[PDB]
Amino acid sequence: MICIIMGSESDLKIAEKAVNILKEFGVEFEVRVASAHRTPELVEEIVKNSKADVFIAIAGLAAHLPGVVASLTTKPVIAVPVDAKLDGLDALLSSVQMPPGIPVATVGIDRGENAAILALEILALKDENIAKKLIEYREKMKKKVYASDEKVKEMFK
Amino acid sequence: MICIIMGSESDLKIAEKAVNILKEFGVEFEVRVASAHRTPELVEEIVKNSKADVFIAIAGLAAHLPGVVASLTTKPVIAVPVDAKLDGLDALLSSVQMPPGIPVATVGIDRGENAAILALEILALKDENIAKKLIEYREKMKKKVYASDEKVKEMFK
Amino acid sequence: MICIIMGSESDLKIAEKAVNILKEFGVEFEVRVASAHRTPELVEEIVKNSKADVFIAIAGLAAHLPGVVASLTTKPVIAVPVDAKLDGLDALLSSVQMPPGIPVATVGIDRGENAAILALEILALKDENIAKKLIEYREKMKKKVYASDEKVKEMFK
Amino acid sequence: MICIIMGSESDLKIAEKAVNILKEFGVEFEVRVASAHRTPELVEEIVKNSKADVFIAIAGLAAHLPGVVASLTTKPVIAVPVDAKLDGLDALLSSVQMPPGIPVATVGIDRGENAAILALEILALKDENIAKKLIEYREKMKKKVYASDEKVKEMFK
Amino acid sequence: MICIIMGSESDLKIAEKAVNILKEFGVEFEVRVASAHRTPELVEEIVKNSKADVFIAIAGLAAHLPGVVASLTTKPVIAVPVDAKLDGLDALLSSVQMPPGIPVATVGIDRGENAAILALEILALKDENIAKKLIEYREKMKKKVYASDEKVKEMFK
Amino acid sequence: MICIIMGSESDLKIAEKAVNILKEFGVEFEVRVASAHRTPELVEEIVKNSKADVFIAIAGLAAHLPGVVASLTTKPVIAVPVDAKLDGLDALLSSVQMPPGIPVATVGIDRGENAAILALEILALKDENIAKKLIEYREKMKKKVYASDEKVKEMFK
Amino acid sequence: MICIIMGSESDLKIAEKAVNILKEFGVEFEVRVASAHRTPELVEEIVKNSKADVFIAIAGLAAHLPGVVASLTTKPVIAVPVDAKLDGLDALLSSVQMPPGIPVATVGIDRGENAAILALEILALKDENIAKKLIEYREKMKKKVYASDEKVKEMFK
Amino acid sequence: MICIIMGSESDLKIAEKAVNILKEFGVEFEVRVASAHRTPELVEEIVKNSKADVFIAIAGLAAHLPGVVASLTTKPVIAVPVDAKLDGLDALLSSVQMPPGIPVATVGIDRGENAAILALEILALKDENIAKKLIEYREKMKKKVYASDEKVKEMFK
Repeated sequence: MICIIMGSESDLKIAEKAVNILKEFGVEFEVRVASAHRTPELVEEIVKNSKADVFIAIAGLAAHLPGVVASLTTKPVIAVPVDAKLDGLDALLSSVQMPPGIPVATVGIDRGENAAILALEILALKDENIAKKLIEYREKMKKKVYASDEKVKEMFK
Repeated sequence: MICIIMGSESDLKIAEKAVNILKEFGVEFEVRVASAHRTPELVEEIVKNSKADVFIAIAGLAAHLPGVVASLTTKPVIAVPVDAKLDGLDALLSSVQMPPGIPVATVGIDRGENAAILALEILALKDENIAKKLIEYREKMKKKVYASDEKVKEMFK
Repeated sequence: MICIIMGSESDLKIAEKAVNILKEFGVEFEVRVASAHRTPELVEEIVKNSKADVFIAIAGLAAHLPGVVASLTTKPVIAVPVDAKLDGLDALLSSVQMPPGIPVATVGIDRGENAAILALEILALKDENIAKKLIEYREKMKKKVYASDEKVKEMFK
Repeated sequence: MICIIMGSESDLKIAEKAVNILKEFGVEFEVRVASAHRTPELVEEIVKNSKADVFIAIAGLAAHLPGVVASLTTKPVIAVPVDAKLDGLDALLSSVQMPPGIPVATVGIDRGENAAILALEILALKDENIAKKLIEYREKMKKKVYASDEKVKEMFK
Repeated sequence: MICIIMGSESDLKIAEKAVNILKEFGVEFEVRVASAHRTPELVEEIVKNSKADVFIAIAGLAAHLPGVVASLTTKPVIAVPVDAKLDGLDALLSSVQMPPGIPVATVGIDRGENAAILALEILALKDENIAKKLIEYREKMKKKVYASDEKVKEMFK
Repeated sequence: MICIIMGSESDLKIAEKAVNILKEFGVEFEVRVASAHRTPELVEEIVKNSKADVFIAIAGLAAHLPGVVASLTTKPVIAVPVDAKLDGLDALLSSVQMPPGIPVATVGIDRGENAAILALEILALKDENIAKKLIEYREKMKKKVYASDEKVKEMFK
Repeated sequence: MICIIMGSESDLKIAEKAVNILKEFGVEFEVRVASAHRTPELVEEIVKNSKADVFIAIAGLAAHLPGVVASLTTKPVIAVPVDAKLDGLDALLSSVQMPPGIPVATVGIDRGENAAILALEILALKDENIAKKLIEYREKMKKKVYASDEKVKEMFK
Repeated sequence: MICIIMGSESDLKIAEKAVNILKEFGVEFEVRVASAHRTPELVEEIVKNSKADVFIAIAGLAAHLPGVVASLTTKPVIAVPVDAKLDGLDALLSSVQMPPGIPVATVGIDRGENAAILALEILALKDENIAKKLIEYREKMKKKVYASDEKVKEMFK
């Protein structure tokens, strides 16, 4: 089980990048909306009662959701910085620069897909079905690259 | 009453800048240490039971203390970004870029003194003794500037 | 009474975010346009004769309005950095990095709404009607978040 | 098993922060030095034959080690940006901004301790002994904070 | 022979800027697509067997292609940072800040044309036909500038 | 006489901002196009033979025109950084950070109008007709501000 | 006459760089200390009654002195950003990014010497004795460079 | 032949990093000092008469030396940004962001060693003795890495 928490409905586009990946691997997950600032009790309640092995927090601006989620559990918390101002430099450092003792796994700005893959790599350590799918997923990717090469090769001759 | 909360004992130097100002104006205040990440329940407990009209939160790195304090009260929360990495650019945006609805008054990096003055200006709206002291404080400052001018004037002639 | 001063008519969009909030709380306020550079005497005149307990200064670029307003009064001065160039990094530091003795409460870039809320939180210390409205305002916000959660919950099942 | 790889012996100080944490939890680990640029075959060889469930890559400058390690395994790869120039802004984005499909869990600059904790949180999903230790570790941390509060409380009275 | 390698088909626009220059000088070249992260074996294979005297690597984000290409050959490797996020500041430092011993010639962001010219200047050291064309190319450029001057001169009179 | 030099015809929009100001003050000026990189001999020739008391150089990217112009004369050289990449941060520092001995007066990015005004303020020191016009120009500006205030005043009542 | 105004006695080191240059050219000047924030009436008074043809304002942090000085006169105002925080990026943009109509000539951070030279180049337009000295000053500089070349030439042979 | 040009004697430390590399490969080279701003005629004269196949320009601040050198020759010009202010961000973009047609090969800040290696890789295309030495140089480097690994391996057991 993977729990995806959006600090705002504005993070839906990035959150769906994650969901579409999780749906392709056939894994269980939940998608929630909860503000660390506006509804601290909803976040707390979602986290403390979740059965998720991995949390994916998605927020922009002075993104404090990832940090708040991590302070409520010892499960791995992945943060996805969303660019809503200053081209994502706010949400990036606001979530990556956590203090000693309470870490947060940070991925690139708007990288919901990489957040889902990271979460699957963590689960794959216990679920061999997921590990196998990860290897196949990489193969699929090499193949798209070969196809790009083949196509471009026919371009400027 | 003014409540000063440090996210870490590393913020003491900046926190004392604030205290020394509050001591010169003869006003009531409290100085506490509480981590938004490590001890969310201590922060919550300090804020929800404080009698302070103004909160001064001082933290560095991915400073989330100011934000967490503001989400627990409707009283004015002043944040003081502390430079512990990336010359304070982290704690700055992490506290200033709050989301709509839950604001935080931000002052310059390591500006504990300006945080105390801002807090006094807020109290002065209800305490005429403080308002008077603020005006006198400004006069004192102009005088130090005149003295600098007088001194420099005698320098390169 | 709250006094909103725009350094330019270009700041109207951000200034209206503030006004709409003040109108919802039913509080007195004034909206003015005055340049710190082009009309220093109008700014001076507006500030020195205002009956406002809180000043909200809104300017972009090398925003010096907040600083100039604060140097003319001991009342709390809230600055709203407007992004007109360099994605608001100019107006941000130009108003937040004030020197010791003359502080300015800074909120996020284009955050006129947060500027109005901050101003109300200050007034609420003396006006219980405003304090009550602030608490209700927060409740309203939690409710919009719950509604977002409920809606998103029905999305990917 | 956790595999720590340093791109340079210059990363030892940060690498030891990690080791000291792993030693306190009594977990198996390896510490290696391998350059992604100078010895790509050593990195490849270390990764492809490691029995580690989690990789911790530590490099500075145009840090490409984390990325190269992640491209060689599907196991979680944690990157620790080291500040050797431009106050760590190079190694930060160079490792965090990975492309879709090949993610890297990034922690703060020089945060070797947070890298080890993150790795343990991942292992804890399969090792209950580690999960228990994580909870105890957090308790220990709250206690240091309470002690800081108690101490500071006796300071300005 | 010059070998142009794109880390992604998204770099085609910038890659064509290079090709169009190489086509005007009548020199041999190859255009390939290969990901340093997704297909490390294709990159390795392309580089180790290329007969190119100069390599032009074009990638965005945490661009690691230039670095990986340079670690596989002693031939000059020119990197072209592509702006796909953070206005190209990622790919810039990620390729320019190489470590001692394995250098990479970096040109401006999206400067595929300057990458091709740089490559020709290198070849010109051995091919006098190219050296001559470079001098003629510069003359052509001065002429476009004179024409701009002549045109603008007739503008505001 | 004022000499405006554009490093590229791409700087025309910003250059016209300057011209329109100079035309309103009725002063003599020249508008030229010359590249510091592509046509160093045209720049040299224009500068060494100009009768201008003030030079206005307008260039973007790694703007070296201002610097090159200043190294060819002892007359005041005003630089106007043009944002063509990295939101003007390149051309800004590339022209402002001159080395001791050869200064360049720098104005804001794309501020051709401020460049013309600065040039007129310099000429006004010798031409009383220009000095008078500068004072009138400022009056005109205060008046536009008063009109903005009057208009906005009628807005939210 | 040239008027140098320091916003703080902390700017003395940079201010002396300017004075030493002015003393070598044998020109009249004044050195003053006046805060735009703390003593707006002293700044106003100094500027409105100065007989200076050129003003050199030196301030750090959210440097507003240059802007305030320029709003009080039509004489050329040169700003010298002082690095007291964020390596001078605050004072730089805070003074360079002036709004249309009220320009400020900006030189590099801590470049008091370049500020004095710029001021002399302006005066030289009316004082031929200064113009001559500027040309001689440049000759002296070329000579120090030749001497560096001669010395280095004997170094690695 | 390789020509190293320093814009200032302040660049000696970085320039020697280059020389020491060139001395180890036993190749011909010259070390000169010439300012693009202060002595444009010395730079011009050095470049136009040099027999060097590769130019290495080393300058800090608003580094314009690399650009000026490249505008005087069609030979490859390598720039080494020197950090003398703003941690090298000035000299970096000032030399890397060249305009179309006149490229400059840029290496990391203070990377004189990488500048020399890049220059040798260019010469190696015509000198097989240098090509061979480059391959040996890389072997030597792998060996230092293996030695670091061996040493660290014995450290925490």
